[PDB]
Amino acid sequence: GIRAATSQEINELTYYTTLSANSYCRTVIPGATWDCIHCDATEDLKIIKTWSTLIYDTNAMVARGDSEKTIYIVFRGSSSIRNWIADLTFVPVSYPPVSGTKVHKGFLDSYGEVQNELVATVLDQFKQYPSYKVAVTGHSLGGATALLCALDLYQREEGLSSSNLFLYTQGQPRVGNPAFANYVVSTGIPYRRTVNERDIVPHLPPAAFGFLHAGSEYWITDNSPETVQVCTSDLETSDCSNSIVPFTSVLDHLSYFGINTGLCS
Repeated sequence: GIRAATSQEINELTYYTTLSANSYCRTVIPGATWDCIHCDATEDLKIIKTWSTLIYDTNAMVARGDSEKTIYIVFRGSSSIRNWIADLTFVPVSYPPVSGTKVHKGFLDSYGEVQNELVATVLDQFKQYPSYKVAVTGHSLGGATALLCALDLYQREEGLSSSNLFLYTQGQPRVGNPAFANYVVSTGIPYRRTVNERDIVPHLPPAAFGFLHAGSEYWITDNSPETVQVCTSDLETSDCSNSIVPFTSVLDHLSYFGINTGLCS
């Protein structure tokens, strides 16, 4: 390219895713460880470281592984887531590195813160380781951161690259633118891314514114088994896732594969 993846790849991726887832947881972161559951796977690884931161917171870581090786880184893412896514825113720125580218710122710131430390650680580781690878991764935111871281690483460069580194892532867313892516691719690294498926874261932112893315892618678618686817490429595319758218777822996010892522668971 596308393818597927493988297985491985797936495984790886798952592982890564786881780681892323683981881271877241716391323990691981931171714691760281591983513980947881898953862781284981890773554981092983180681860781190282971681961271957381414060311101932104961122967381992461690283680881490583070884074985594987690787290283790783992671891242985571946131915591818471848902818321973151728811718230876231873116721113863118630128870145830185590169230139142109751118891325956114926140892432860157976261890463830155851691880175540194881481890277450183890584590187350281790587360185230680280197070888290883690284890876890265983461997832979300983681992835873105892771991517840135890776780138840174690569750149730184160291070493790382691509290869190793890787890345992965897962878812893532885217861151840136394209340118850145490319750158891343370139670097390459690888890456992967893843896413788961648906996810938513890846886618863121837216495419438319611118931113884218790258890486690759893966896616897953488925678971079972598972598946894845892847695419590859890297860057972114469419294819795957884216495718568916718118538708877417847230848951897826967281877781891846299955695982848871863021928571851891």
